[PDB]
Amino acid sequence: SLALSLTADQMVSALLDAEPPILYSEEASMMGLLTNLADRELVHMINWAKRVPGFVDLTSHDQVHLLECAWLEILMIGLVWRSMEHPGKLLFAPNLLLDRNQGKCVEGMVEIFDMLLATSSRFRMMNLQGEEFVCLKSIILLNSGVYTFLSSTLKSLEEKDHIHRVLDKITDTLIHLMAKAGLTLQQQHQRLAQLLLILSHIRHMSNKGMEHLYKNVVPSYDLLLEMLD
Amino acid sequence: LALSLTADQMVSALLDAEPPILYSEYDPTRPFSEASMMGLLTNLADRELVHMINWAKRVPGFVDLTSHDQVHLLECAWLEILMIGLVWRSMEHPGKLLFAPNLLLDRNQGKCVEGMVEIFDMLLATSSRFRMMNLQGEEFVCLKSIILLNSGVYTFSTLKSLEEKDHIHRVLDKITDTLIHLMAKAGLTLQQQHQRLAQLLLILSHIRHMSNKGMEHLNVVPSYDLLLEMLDA
Ligand SMILES: COc1ccc(N(C2CCCCC2)S(=O)(=O)[C@@H]2C[C@@H]3O[C@H]2C(c2ccc(O)cc2)=C3c2ccc(O)cc2)cc1
Ligand SMILES: COc1ccc(N(C2CCCCC2)S(=O)(=O)[C@H]2C[C@H]3O[C@@H]2C(c2ccc(O)cc2)=C3c2ccc(O)cc2)cc1
Repeated sequence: SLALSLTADQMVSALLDAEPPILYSEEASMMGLLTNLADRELVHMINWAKRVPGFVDLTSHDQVHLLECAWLEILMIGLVWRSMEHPGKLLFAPNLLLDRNQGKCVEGMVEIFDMLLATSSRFRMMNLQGEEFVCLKSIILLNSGVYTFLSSTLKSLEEKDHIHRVLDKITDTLIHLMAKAGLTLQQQHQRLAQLLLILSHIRHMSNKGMEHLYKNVVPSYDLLLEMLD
Repeated sequence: LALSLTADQMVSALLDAEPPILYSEYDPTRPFSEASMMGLLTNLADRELVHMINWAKRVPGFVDLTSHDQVHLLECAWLEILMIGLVWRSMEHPGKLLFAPNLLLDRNQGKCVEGMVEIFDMLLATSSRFRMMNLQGEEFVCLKSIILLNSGVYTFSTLKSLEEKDHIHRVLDKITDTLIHLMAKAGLTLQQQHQRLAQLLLILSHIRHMSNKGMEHLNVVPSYDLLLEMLDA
């Protein structure tokens, strides 16, 4: 796999080049816009995923399982990244900048906004860099579904092992970026841990988003398979 | 004085704080019903929770927090903590979950209690991963402490609130240093050290997922008052 031969700088360059554009917005009127926005973002996400080194080496079925598991987390991490320089607010799009009080417009929707704002403030706290962000987003794509592959074929074992090797490459990339920026080794491993522990909170926000939502709108396995073909 | 500890002092503190293995209620009616399996698991969890509170109060830095913040961390983390304990106990029992020395369940017993079998499968996958990584006890206790301090930290506008979180993050940093020191003394290169750190911390995202799905399918949940009372005593 070409992915495993990449240096840290080449991994970063690939991921930065794959970044989707920032899209614009075009009770049920709030969901209306958010749903229309997310629907358009999903098409770009599929095409971004195909450009994450290592992803297309997987079978189509495994590519869809990973996207099925990660898509809301990926949308949320993008939102939190967009929102860092707007404290107390969430920039869903350049023309859709929302404060806490506009969260309440939907029943259980403020709990999630508060958690999203706390994630943006954490990123701001830590001075998260764009090169670190793209690494974290690709970690979400590969990691979130890797522990729920249902098969036990030789192929499934080889797919899981490939995913973990690619994840190790991204870990190496994160450490290299920190080393280049002048962090000591102790600081390097401390910051890596801080960044990966935030992914647990992003999993949590995604899960709660789903729980509240369970308005047919969660992309199915078959939809993702069609979009990825 | 948690931030003054060294790695060995941190490891020893955590090792020394481990709670005991508890048994399931003896000689239940077998085969189980849905209600009786849930009853056994609830009774075991309720007894484990008391010992979890004692353990938490011995995690370096935990008791420096206010009582409110201590309860908040426990409310967020308790199921994850129980589950990582289960996964650890089950490592040497492939295909089965050792809920207690006298309660070892296979997959078909997960299929009791409707939808429970999904979390069963997820829990066995985690135990298999730990076995494949050959997770060491000293690493397990570090990971369980991270769950306690991490799971609730992001869901606390005051100076004190800000001091509280900074303290939690500095302790989390010391525990990260401890994990690296343990991997370093075991002979892993720098690259292997950071890669293994990452692999372990990413599994915690899966434990979070399993904990969330448990509640969703699911009161039996420990209340804020219950947790607070236990902490003050
Ligand atoms: C379809 O499964 C979903 C799961 C959760 C949510 N949610 C809410 C929970 C309570 C009930 C209303 C929705 S939620 O709050 O967890 C979710 C986060 C934010 O609000 C939401 C929303 C969204 C809305 C509609 C949609 O079809 C896709 C995403 C968002 C969004 C959209 C674009 C983006 O780039 C980043 C975030 C929305 C959709
Ligand atoms: C047989 O294979 C399994 C058994 C139980 C589960 N689970 C779910 C519970 C119902 C809805 C969906 C399933 S689960 O993994 O979410 C977890 C909850 C339930 O099972 C586990 C469990 C437990 C885990 C570790 C312990 O050391 C002690 C107890 C139980 C428990 C019951 C009542 C409580 O007050 C607290 C916990 C998963 C797999």
